[PDB]
Amino acid sequence: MPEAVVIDGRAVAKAIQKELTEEVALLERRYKGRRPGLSTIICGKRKDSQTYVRLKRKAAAACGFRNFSVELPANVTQEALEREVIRLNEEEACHSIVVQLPLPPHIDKVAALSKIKPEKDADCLLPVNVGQLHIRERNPAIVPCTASAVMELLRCSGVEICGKRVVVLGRGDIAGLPVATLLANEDATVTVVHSATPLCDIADIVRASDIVVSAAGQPGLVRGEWIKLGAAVIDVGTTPVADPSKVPGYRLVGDVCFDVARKRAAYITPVPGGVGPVTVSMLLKNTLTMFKRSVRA
Amino acid sequence: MPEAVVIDGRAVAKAIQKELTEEVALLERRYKGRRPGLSTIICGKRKDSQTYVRLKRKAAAACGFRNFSVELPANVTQEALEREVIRLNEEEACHSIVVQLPLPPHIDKVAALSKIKPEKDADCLLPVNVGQLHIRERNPAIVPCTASAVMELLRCSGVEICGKRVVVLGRGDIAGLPVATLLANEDATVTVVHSATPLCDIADIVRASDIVVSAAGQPGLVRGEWIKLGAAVIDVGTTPVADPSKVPGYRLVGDVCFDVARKRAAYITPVPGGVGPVTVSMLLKNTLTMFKRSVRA
Ligand SMILES: NC(=O)c1ccc[n+]([C@@H]2O[C@H](COP(=O)([O-])OP(=O)(O)OC[C@H]3O[C@@H](n4cnc5c(N)ncnc54)[C@H](OP(=O)(O)O)[C@@H]3O)[C@@H](O)[C@H]2O)c1
Ligand SMILES: Nc1nc(N)c(NC(=O)Nc2ccc(C(=O)N[C@@H](CCC(=O)O)C(=O)O)cc2)c(=O)[nH]1
Ligand SMILES: Nc1nc(N)c(NC(=O)Nc2ccc(C(=O)N[C@@H](CCC(=O)O)C(=O)O)cc2)c(=O)[nH]1
Repeated sequence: MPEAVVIDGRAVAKAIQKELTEEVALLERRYKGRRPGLSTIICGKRKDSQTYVRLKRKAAAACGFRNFSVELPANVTQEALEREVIRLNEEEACHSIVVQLPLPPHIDKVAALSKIKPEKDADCLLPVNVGQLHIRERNPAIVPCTASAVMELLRCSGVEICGKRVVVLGRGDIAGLPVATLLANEDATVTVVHSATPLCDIADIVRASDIVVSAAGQPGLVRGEWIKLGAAVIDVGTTPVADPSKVPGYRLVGDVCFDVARKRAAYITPVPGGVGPVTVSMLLKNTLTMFKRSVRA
Repeated sequence: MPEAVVIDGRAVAKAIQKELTEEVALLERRYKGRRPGLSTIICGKRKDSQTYVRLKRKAAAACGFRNFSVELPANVTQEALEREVIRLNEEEACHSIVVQLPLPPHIDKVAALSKIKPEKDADCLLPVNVGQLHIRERNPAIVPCTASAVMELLRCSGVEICGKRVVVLGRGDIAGLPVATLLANEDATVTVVHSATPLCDIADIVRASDIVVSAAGQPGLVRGEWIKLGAAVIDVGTTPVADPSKVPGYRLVGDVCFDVARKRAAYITPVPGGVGPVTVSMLLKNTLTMFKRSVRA
């Protein structure tokens, strides 16, 4: 029987990173010695955050980037965190700064993020940068990495977006929020819903949607039987779920009931191995774009 | 024979303005003469635009503000427009700048608005200020005027928003776009319809909606029959429709088929007399907030 095409995010990331690597080796030869510099700051020891930072550094290193890795304690003072951001602002060879979220509760997140120099805001977390996405008459320099990865996976699918009904579940600053904007810019009719939105409404909305982007962080939220036949389903959820057989005691589970959804969708992405690897690749893309902009002098 | 409550925008707007007037009076004593300065720039002679700026200036004067009224010709060049904006950026006595839309078609709207100094952006049109709107944990200073007026009227009516089904028709930068953002921050289920949405889908979406906010500028777009029994209906449409009995040769007509919708809805706004007057009030509120920020220096 027909079933959804499972889009392989690892292969998509691989191809992107192959092209980035060759681009860097060319640029270095053109700009005697220069190369993109990525900074990642992690506070505390959440195992999932540790994993994602390690993967970013590893990818960056593989593509010929330089890494500026910072690790701070759960304890970190507002001042110590901001001083570290500022240090990276003045480092010429650092073109991107990533502050891995979530931050510890006691930190003022907005304050701290606001210290990042706009030209180095690789996550597109700053108002001056996120406030650009809605301008369709201009193409924005930076787009948040997760949102960007979703759009890249839709591009890979090749599904039409204009005139289509889209549901985005969740409204996270680097995922749900920016992606709804980017989908509407492509002339989709976008509905936004939340994990705790009444289920009867979510079901009704998903049933009518040509494209599903789930970024609510709630495993099994999107029932397979709600999926409209031939829909494209992009699963951004990456929620830790207890599994004593795995290295950190949990597995990552997506928002979508994939086993049922794959029988109805035209396209679907798996978790792990879908949006996540491409999210890392988009950070490297933003960073190379920022590198090139700064080198135009 | 039972019917919607018709929300009285003029009365809301007057309540807000009596508050602003007191506030200005005390600040003028505190800061020995200083007062909020509002500049309104109009290009050309659209009768509706002329009316709206005249109402803004009149309300500003009544609340004790200083007006910087600028009139430019319909054939104003991009440079002369931007030069005027720049002049107002450098004027210490000016705290808010409004560039009345729509601009003449030869004018690049985005480039022109981009010259406004961020702290004087009265309409909250610039990326740095659009970019703060989602930040709930802070209370931003500047709020888009039409959008905040819509929220104000909903609040006045006691209407629930969190978890309700909301449809916004239109996505223009003055009305549709920010309205949708503000309603989404309330964790409403928000669908945005626009010109690429097929009409049949519009009808279905409106029928399922607890709150309808129409900012398309198309008279008669929202059929009364589509309105869910008990819904709240906010008409942001203000289209000039020919009527030679009226002073400018036109009357203002809303997006909503009001006479039919009034029999089904629980709350509705009239056009005129609804969102319009409150939009003006919210401009003055912004302007007073921007003044207060400015004089902390
Ligand atoms: N001109 C004035 O003096 C003035 C000033 C303020 C407010 N208003 C009123 O408030 C409204 C706000 O609009 P705006 O000034 O922010 O910009 P605008 O360009 O008038 O916005 C119109 C929006 O409605 C959409 N739309 C238009 N016709 C439609 C239809 N038949 N079906 C579905 N969607 C439709 C457009 O879609 P696309 O994005 O696909 O084009 C656009 O997003 C105006 O339409 C007007 O009635 C008027
Ligand atoms: N500042 C900032 N904070 C954030 N929290 C994010 N999210 C942010 O990095 N997410 C993310 C999610 C998944 C993966 C990933 O590659 N996951 C692998 C598997 C992970 C694993 O091995 O457990 C996969 O899904 O295939 C990488 C990054 C971000 O992009 N920027
Ligand atoms: N930059 C910019 N451009 C814009 N086009 C707007 N909109 C922008 O001023 N709208 C507006 C709409 C209605 C009224 C208003 O008071 N209308 C009266 C009718 C007045 C009359 O026609 O006599 C009413 O609805 O009751 C005032 C302002 C704006 O806020 N900023």
